[PDB]
Amino acid sequence: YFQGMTASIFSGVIPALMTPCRQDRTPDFDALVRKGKELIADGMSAVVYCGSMGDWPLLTDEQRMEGVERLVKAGIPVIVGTGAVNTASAVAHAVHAQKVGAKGLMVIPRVLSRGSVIAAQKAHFKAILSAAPEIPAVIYNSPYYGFATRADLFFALRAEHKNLVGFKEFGGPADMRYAAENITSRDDEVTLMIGVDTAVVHGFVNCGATGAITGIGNVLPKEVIHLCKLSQAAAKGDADARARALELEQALAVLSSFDEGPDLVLYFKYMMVLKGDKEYTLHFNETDALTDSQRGYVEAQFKLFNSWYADWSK
Amino acid sequence: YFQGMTASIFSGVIPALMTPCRQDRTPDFDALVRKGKELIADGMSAVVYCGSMGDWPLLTDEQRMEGVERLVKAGIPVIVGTGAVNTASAVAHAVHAQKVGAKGLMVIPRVLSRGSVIAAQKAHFKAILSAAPEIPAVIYNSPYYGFATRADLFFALRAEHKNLVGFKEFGGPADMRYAAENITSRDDEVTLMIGVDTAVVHGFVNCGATGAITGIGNVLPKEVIHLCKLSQAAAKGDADARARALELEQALAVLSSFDEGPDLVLYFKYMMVLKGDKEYTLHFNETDALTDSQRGYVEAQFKLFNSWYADWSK
Amino acid sequence: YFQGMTASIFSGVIPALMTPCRQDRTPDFDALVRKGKELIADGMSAVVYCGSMGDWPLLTDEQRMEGVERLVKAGIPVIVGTGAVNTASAVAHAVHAQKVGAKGLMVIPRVLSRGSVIAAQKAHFKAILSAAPEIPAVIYNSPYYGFATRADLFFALRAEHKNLVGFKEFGGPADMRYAAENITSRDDEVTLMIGVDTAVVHGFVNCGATGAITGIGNVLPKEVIHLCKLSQAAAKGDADARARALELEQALAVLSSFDEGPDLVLYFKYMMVLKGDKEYTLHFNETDALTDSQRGYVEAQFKLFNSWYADWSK
Amino acid sequence: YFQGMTASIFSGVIPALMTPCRQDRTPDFDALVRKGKELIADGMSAVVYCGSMGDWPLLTDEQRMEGVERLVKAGIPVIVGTGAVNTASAVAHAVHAQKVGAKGLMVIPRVLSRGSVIAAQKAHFKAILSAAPEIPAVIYNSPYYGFATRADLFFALRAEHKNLVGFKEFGGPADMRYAAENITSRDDEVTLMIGVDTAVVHGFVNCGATGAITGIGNVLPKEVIHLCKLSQAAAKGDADARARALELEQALAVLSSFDEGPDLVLYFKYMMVLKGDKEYTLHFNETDALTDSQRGYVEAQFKLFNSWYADWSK
Amino acid sequence: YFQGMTASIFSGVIPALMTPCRQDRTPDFDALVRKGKELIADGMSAVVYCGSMGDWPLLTDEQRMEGVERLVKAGIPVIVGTGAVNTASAVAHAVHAQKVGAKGLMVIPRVLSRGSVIAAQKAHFKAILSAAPEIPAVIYNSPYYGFATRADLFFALRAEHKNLVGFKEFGGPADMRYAAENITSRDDEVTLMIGVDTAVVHGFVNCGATGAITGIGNVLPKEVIHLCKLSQAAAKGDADARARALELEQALAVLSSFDEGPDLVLYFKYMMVLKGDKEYTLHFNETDALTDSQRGYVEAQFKLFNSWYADWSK
Amino acid sequence: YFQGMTASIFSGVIPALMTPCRQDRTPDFDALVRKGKELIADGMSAVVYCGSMGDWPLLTDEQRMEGVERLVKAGIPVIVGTGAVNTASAVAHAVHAQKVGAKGLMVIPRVLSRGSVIAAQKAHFKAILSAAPEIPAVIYNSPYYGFATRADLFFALRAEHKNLVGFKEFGGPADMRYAAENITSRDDEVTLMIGVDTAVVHGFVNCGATGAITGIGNVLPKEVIHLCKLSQAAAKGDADARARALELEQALAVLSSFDEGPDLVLYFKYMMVLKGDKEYTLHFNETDALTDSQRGYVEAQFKLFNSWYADWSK
Ligand SMILES: [Mg+2]
Ligand SMILES: [Mg+2]
Ligand SMILES: [Mg+2]
Ligand SMILES: [Mg+2]
Ligand SMILES: [Mg+2]
Ligand SMILES: [Mg+2]
Ligand SMILES: [Mg+2]
Ligand SMILES: [Mg+2]
Ligand SMILES: [Mg+2]
Ligand SMILES: [Mg+2]
Ligand SMILES: [Mg+2]
Ligand SMILES: [Mg+2]
Repeated sequence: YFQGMTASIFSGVIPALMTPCRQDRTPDFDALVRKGKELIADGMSAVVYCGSMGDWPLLTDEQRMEGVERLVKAGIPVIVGTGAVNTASAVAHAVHAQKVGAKGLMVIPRVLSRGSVIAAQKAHFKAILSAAPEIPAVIYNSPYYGFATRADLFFALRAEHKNLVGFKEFGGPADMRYAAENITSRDDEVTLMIGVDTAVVHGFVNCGATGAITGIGNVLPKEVIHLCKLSQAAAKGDADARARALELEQALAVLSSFDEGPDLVLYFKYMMVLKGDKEYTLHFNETDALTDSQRGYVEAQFKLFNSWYADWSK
Repeated sequence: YFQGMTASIFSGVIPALMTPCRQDRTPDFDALVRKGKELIADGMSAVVYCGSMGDWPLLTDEQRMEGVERLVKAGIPVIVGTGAVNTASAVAHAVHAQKVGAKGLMVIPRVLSRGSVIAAQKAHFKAILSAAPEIPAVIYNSPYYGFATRADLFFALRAEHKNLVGFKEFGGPADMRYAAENITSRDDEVTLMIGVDTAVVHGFVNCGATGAITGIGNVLPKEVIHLCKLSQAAAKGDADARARALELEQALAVLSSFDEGPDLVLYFKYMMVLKGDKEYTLHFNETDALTDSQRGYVEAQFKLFNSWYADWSK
Repeated sequence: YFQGMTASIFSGVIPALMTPCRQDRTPDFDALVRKGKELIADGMSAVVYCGSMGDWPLLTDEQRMEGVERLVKAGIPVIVGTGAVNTASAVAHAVHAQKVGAKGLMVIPRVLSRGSVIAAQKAHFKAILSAAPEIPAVIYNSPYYGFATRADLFFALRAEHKNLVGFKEFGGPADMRYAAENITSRDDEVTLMIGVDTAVVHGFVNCGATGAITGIGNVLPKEVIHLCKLSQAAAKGDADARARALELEQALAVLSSFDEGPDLVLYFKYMMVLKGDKEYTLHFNETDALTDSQRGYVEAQFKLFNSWYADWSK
Repeated sequence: YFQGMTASIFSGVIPALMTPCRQDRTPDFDALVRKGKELIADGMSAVVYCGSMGDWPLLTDEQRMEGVERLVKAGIPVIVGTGAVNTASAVAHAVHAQKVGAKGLMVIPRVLSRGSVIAAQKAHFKAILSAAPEIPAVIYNSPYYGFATRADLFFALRAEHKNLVGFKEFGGPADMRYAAENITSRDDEVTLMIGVDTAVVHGFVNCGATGAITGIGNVLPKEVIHLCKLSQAAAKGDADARARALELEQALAVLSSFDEGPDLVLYFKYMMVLKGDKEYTLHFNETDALTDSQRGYVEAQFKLFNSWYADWSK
Repeated sequence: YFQGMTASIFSGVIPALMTPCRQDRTPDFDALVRKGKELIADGMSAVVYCGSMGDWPLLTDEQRMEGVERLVKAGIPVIVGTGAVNTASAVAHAVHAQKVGAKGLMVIPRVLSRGSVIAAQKAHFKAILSAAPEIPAVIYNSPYYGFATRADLFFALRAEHKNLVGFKEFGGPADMRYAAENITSRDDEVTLMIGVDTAVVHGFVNCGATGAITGIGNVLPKEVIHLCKLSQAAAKGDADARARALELEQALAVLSSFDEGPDLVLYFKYMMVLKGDKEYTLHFNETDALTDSQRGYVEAQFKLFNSWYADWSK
Repeated sequence: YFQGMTASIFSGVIPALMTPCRQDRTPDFDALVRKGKELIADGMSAVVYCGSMGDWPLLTDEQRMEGVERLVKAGIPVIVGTGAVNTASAVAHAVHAQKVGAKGLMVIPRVLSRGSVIAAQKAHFKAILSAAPEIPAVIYNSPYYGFATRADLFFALRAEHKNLVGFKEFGGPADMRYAAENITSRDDEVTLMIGVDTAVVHGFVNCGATGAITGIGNVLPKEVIHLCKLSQAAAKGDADARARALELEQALAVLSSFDEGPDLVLYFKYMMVLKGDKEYTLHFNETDALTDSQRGYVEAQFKLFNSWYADWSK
């Protein structure tokens, strides 16, 4: 067992953090650290930085690494996102993760060049995995990449890279089932992570997931934790917990579905604003903004969810 | 605000009326008016005539306008359907609607000629909208037409046509979400209408709809109203109402699904017959009829729904 | 044999005529008759009126019948299009065709109401076929209608309706193959008609077609006739004719492809204008018009085709 | 009525039996008979042998017929599966079924040669049906076969073959709806059978099914029977039964979904093993086996279902 | 090199033989041998027996092996088809092939049970390959099987089975390109075989194929050989040969396309009949027959091809 | 007219240059400039740098700008590619293009963040266009981006950005037709560019293209120029040129098709190597390499094309 005696960095409820943007459009790292600390205190187990929720394409590799360092310095368990323009850059994020003392590695597929090519993905994964060989790793899988990591690739990688311990799935319930049935269900150290906000109950109950990366949990941490706890109890055969998890998931479905689309950072930042956190007002691109109707729509759905939850929870 | 002080013609529960057919296959307008009056008295807010439920392709433009006049004369709030073989005919339905004192306009896409062409749809909508500029209007959207009205078109039309106040969606939950997110959720006079019998809870709860056009509500008015009232309460955050709305919707799903297919008039007329309204026995085409198995199937599903509802409702 | 001793109305090259529109937007029937007479004189065998090329949805049933009468009175062999808003109207076009002395009937599927329902299409076809039992008939088949007439339906109809002698196919080469293999290749009176401008060589050579309805042949009658004659010779095993037919078809492909889309009347009218026939300038809907780029594009493709043909033909 | 006074062989809950495999990889018929007897005693109404659950492709026609005979000799009502490499072999299974005294016939489409050809399927069905004209028959319908039996074929067959009394559907809820609406809902002797483990509630409640063939019911007979009884009560309008049926179906969904895929025999045998029936350890092909992860996954889902059911059921 | 000094059994033009059927519907092996001898004498290099062209599903394993033996005894180089109901039966065809002295092995994917499962296909291929380890082998690839052999599988098999020397592709030009680019183009003993009648020019010219299995070449051996010789010359950069190959392929396309569909044996037998070989009149299933229209269609296309070729060839 | 008196930078044949990689994996700019100079001397009109052919994702923004400067300094007309990780970076490429004296701008859609969102693409295009307002610009359109620039967007941009003069299309013949019909065929300064190696004849002849960006033209400049010259002559109605262009295009089709897939840089570099230019041996990622079979396949297709062309060209 790679992590030995310590509880896995890939278990529990883990927010993918947004990167607060100043008026000058540079990242507010004090605010990032504060939010990170707050979310751990609410019951989250770790954070992910800097992933797509954190606006990685819009920040330099150096900005991201400064962020990671600040979060790690502050005592927050960090899983480092390695999304990058090229392999060399992904690799440098992983080197830095190990150097700085991050607790985990999120290994993202190659983009922009040969993205569909399985042999190129294998070499890219291997480059990243061997760059931080002491840091436990998950592979991120998603239909977005034009490519799917299957059992044969996963285990070929794991044969050479013992730090590969998990699989994070973004795609639908069917893709999750495939991963649970064929990759993550041996009696071993390999675990499945839920990787989209809309697949919580399916992941915990039907797929034996042990952890979940959350976008909406930045905004509704207590409520998302409550869902995961119901799901976990349901996964032990608790009938009442299963029924309650399904209702809470249904109520949370609209707001969670923003995670599935291209505007997830715009939608989740604006919800942070509605919760009163005005550091989430601006975007790194000056012209990126929800429209009037989009705003109206989130406002109504956020109001409806909080009203529902207040009623349902007692 | 276009309608000013009066409650919107596009709110509440609105049946699309069927046109009763005599033995000589001409329309029974006394029966249409009687049914209209009855449905308003059951709690419906307005009616639609003459739409696809009313067999518009099978009736002359003149027959339809006689119908509209009778309904309007009788005190029933009428939303006029403008479905037509060509723009000139659609336009004449709209002129007549304004002349006669109808309360609303359902603006249907061009058919048969250039149906997929967005520029032609724009000109057609504009022709209809400006034909009845004093009558509040909704655009009907449906995958049937080979074409989708998007936010950019809707608002370009609205810039020139202030009577355009609503959007009615027939397509799936995804198409409804798009309309709610991008068209109907500004803090303005623009509202979303549910436009298929199977999308009630999603429309009210998830999409902020304010009204619903109903086919099955001709047959089960009290029960469909009950669903809409549960949904409306659910949309305010009532947990118990949400759970009850989902069960009633599930129970009503088979019968409502007849609205989605090509035989909706055959299925809904025959249900009217089973409820005891024998003016709904015949069709305008002599050869149009449910088959023996189709009849058996509606009979069993109608029996099952009424039995279920009697049990569930107390 | 239904037509007995006379050559089939469904053989040869047959234009679907456009309906010239006056400044007052009413049909110019003198111009329609003149064009009809001209096209027969160029080598066409018959005409179709009033089909989708003739703007049927935009004209009243009465306007169409006046047109048909004028063409028939003038000595032009006419195949009557029965496209209509309903069965009763289709039926009245067929009654009128027989009354007036038209030579053939194009039987169009039911639209707008139950269009996908095979049983309803059967009853509609039967209604039309028995309305003009003395007039030889073809069924029009197209993916547009949401429905396909298959061998079993065709032959069930033919068992009761001996005037059904042909099958006209608009869909792709695959749909044509199905019709040739399973419907039209018995040693009988049943023939296949080419029903889209882009399928000439395939229809004659690969599918044993005996006639072709043409849109672009209104504009380029000599050149389309030349293609059909090459194809006919190719269908007898002439190697040189086959090679020449393929080159002419390739050269004609862009211009012919306008037949496949929603703007065919706009594109073919404008080509008539470019050929110098200014009676084809206007459309029945005032707002229907090719855009500036569309015009530029037809102008360039028309120039290129005529230049090519002048060079290629000697 | 073909079966006259006796209750239909196609009603109730009917397992498709697996064929236990010895160490020498020959079938254990004592074990098959014992399991059959046990399942009837648990409340099952009949069995199916030898279908795809019974590994038909892996056993000789003679092995299958020995099995059928043993089950019939033991007093178990048997529906004989006629899946075969060719029509002649299918026919010999049907001759043998009638000879031996089997109570029903499952008529499987032609495979391997002309599988998509409706005319060939008709002749094949007719061959099988007339081979055992005294034995009540159902046609098996499935997207697997590249082909669908529609109402017109079903009833053309039934006109000549009065022993055809039922329709078994494997495909989705939509395919079941089509069969219920158009084939099985006349007031006649014709019934619908549920033919995939995942469509129980839909089949009984929404489609008027009267019987269900089950794979998972070999393993969880009491629990599957409990679902069918809830569904049957729900189909009479019992609101409480409907709600309970939906929860039990949801809980059973993962395990039932193994029926939908290519590994159903591997998954259901291994569950039999986990229930303690070690005669289900081996497969006819030596190399056919669940992987380590697949095993882990069934183990966890089986544990979770039993835990859930123990809690939910009181 | 596995075949050492001898020319590969997988090069040249190779008919998949049909099995002539007597009046008693048993195979006519004298006629099979005679046809085989004739085709070798016309320039074919080998034959395939018993594949789908030979009606394998309709014949017992023993009938097939008798056929193979007769062909081998007569001096004809035979590639044995291993299509079968199960692995054990496929394996026995391969054992028999080696025993009897067949020159090659066509390795067909598992059907009917686990057909889509790559791991099961691997084990099946391995079973067959090791059953006849002295006989050179190709793997048959086709979209029919619900499964594709990719480079990784091919080469994993080849590492353990040195008799695997070729790849036969039935699917489209794209699937052929994949095989040429990734499997068959190393400077090694591994060759690509064309495996559908419609892909000859693409296979030889664009994909570096070295041999072709032919259905229509049973009927038109000289003409198919002529195409392959043009293609082979084209593949060496001969411009004139390339242009001629494309014309002959186009002329042969309709007749060759019968190979792509479910009726290939019906279509190719009937062509054998039209060529005057009346041993090809009947089918193993009494009810399998081309319809009247299908017959008419082949008759016309066969006439047209022979007429064309007589003209084109001088 | 934006470019005034000078010939458009977007006409003629324009290679997208590859970036030669040293043993230390840094770019060889001397070699890039030399190749650029050579290609202009062979008849190319301009070059594109740094696009996807130039490995843009693998090079820093600074490396790219050094390249652009070197090419511009050397007298080569350069169209600058603006593909980038974010808008700010795209913008800096455009600022630099104008500063340095590049002759044109290739405007690439936003990637990685909001790629499918049309409103975000509009703002991105506007940012780039206004960054280099003096430099003539084309928008690159491709299905890759999850998004299509349509006529309405193009012309809305052009209303504010007079330097937008062209449209470059990568997608299929259908997407090219749409652009020719609706965007580029007004009598204005707006031109269509061919943007994939496989669409040359269609672009020039059928779509009125005036220029072509080429990948394979780096390798076969004379032969690609010869195709474009035939196509240009064909576009003036030259019959002989049209026939010759089609044969040369067919011969070049395999090699050109490498442009359509993910390995285009690997395939085109290796062809440069086969032509004897060994500066194209290595890749920026050490592990990126054609496989043995891929190499074999390009070697055979390159040999076949040169042999064919030597024969065909006299
Ligand atoms: Mg990456
Ligand atoms: Mg595990
Ligand atoms: Mg309309
Ligand atoms: Mg609004
Ligand atoms: Mg019609
Ligand atoms: Mg015929
Ligand atoms: Mg069978
Ligand atoms: Mg029945
Ligand atoms: Mg096999
Ligand atoms: Mg090789
Ligand atoms: Mg970009
Ligand atoms: Mg222009």
